[PDB]
Amino acid sequence: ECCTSRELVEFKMDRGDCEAVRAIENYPNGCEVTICADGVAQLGAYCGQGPCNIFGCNCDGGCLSGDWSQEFVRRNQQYGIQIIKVTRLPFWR
Repeated sequence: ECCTSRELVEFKMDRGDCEAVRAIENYPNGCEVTICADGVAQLGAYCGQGPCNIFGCNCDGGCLSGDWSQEFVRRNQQYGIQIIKVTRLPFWR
C-alpha cells in the first residue's frame, strides 16, 4: 500500500507553543501541522515508518500507524491541544 495519506491540523494550545509539538505558527489562527497516522508531524516525503518507493508506496515497515488527529491530541496531553480544523489528504479523489 501507499503511505500518501496525511492530515493537515489547525489547533490552539492551552500550554506550550506551536514549536513544542513540531507545528508552525499560524497566528492569529493558532498553529498548523501536517501529521501521519501516529499523530506526529510528518518527517519524510511520505508517512512510511522508513523510506518509500518512487510513488510513496511499499515503504520500509509499511506506514506509520495510529489514530491520526486523535493521537496528536493524546500524545500531547501536557499541552492541551484544542482542535479547530482537520483536513484529510489526499483531499480529492
